[PDB]
Amino acid sequence: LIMTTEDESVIRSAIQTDGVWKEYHAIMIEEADNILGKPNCQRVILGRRLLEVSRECLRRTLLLGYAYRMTGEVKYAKRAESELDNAADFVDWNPSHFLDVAEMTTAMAIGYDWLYNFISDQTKLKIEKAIETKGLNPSLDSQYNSWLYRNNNWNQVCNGGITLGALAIYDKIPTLADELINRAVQSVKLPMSVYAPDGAYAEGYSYWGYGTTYNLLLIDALENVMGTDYNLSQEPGFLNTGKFIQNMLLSDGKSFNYGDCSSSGRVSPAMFWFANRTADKDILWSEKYQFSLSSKKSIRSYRYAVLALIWGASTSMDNLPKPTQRMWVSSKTTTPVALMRTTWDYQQGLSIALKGGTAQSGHTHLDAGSFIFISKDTRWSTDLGPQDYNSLESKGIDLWNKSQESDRWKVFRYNNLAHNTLSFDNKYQNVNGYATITDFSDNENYMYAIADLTKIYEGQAKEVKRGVAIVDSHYAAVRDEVKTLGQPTVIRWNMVTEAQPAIIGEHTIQLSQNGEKLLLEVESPAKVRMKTWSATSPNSWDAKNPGVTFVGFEAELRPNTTEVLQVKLIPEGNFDSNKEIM
Ligand SMILES: [Mn+2]
Repeated sequence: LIMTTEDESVIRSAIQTDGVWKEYHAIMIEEADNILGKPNCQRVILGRRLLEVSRECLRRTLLLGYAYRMTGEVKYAKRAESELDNAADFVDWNPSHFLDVAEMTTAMAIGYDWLYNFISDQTKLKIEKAIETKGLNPSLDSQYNSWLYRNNNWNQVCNGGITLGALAIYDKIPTLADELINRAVQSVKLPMSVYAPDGAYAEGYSYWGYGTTYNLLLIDALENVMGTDYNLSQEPGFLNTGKFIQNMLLSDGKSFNYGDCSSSGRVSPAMFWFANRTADKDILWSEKYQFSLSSKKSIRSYRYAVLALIWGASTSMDNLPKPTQRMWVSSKTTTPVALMRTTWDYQQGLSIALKGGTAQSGHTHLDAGSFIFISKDTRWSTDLGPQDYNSLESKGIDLWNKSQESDRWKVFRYNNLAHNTLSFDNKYQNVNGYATITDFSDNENYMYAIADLTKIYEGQAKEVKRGVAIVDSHYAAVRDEVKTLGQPTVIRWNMVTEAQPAIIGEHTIQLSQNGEKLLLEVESPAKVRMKTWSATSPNSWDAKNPGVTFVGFEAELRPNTTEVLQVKLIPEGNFDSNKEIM
């Protein structure tokens, strides 16, 4: 009857006092028109996966259906009904890879509910039976539903898709549907526990949308049909996970792209839900900027684009206050992060992101202790990000083994020799160590956080701590306290930069970028060998890294001694001359 996720009341997209929702809507109606001139997806298995067709059917169902619902032009409805009917006759939805079934079921669920009055009786029946026999019933088979007992995002997507389908046809199957809802409400607590206690998401910015979006489809649908979410939104830390994503976009408007994340943010539809339910325009400030930044194509391309309107068109995007909190931290979590800027005006002020963590979780690099330093519009200290699969997975595989000798860590972009952290005698980090944020402060003239990296370097050093600070909102300090073992060891302070480097002294490097300059000043230890390292791999499978250099220094440490490495990254201005306590 139009009940599941965009309720007939929630057609407040109709009001258009807001320039964002106006342009966003027009981007959708344009992409809806483009799918009109496009044939139905065929049933092609791509590497034992149907997932791309299932997302495309969902994406097209969302656009055509949202287009039809807002315009009335049955050219949209006839197109969608031709997609739904074509896919409802797919032999199966590839339960071998149950995400395929989860997203196809969601497509069928939303389409059937949004076009119910238009679609025909043959296609009503056909979708009802398709949902049940190709989606709902395979999920009862233990050959296919082992995600029910996992805490990964497969649990979120599959419990979400299966529930949406069951609710879409609730009146045709009420007691099966009741069993499925109860099962989803209990099983989905497993993935929701990774958000506790602060809303941190271990794998980071670019893996957060997929499972969080389906987690919110599930919550929104239960509220719409059952009138309650069964407290799922109250699971600890989940309501604050928007704030995590809000602060994971740093001052240059790009992501803290640790591990396999990509630096470019996007407009995140799930974000508008959290902004609307925590009554938080600060999320809207950050999302408004991502829209300001995004291209028309990336909004068109994104399979959940329509949800941005559904969840966000309730709030106006004009005159947003400026966010005032300058620091967001989470320590009791898989990948601890400390995220600080001096201002929420993007491309201004300073910002630092620091990360602890462990290499054993998903999509990791050997980057414990790594940081990001942005000044104004310049990310002076960066992270190379991933090298995408199969460009290595042909000759010498297991890019996903996490153990200490894994070939994964032998890829140039993945070990600590290529991130903004330490190494000892060119050795890899301890892949089993775990690090968090032991201390931090919000003091706006001295914002800082400290990470204990002792387990990160267990066989290499008796103790390692690192602090980062933004001093007097003007420059940055990185102070490492290292207690050595029994051997002389050569420590390497690494930093990944896109700036042009010059060694201008015996403990100073000067970097140039964007017409500006930054000083890399080394106050300790007393004697240091300034260095630059080629960011080009000697192995032909490692992607090339143009415009990138590694900068920093080497230092021989004495055994059984407490040594201190200390670096200041000084932008242009009028300041410095300070002390070295921490
Ligand atoms: Mn990395």
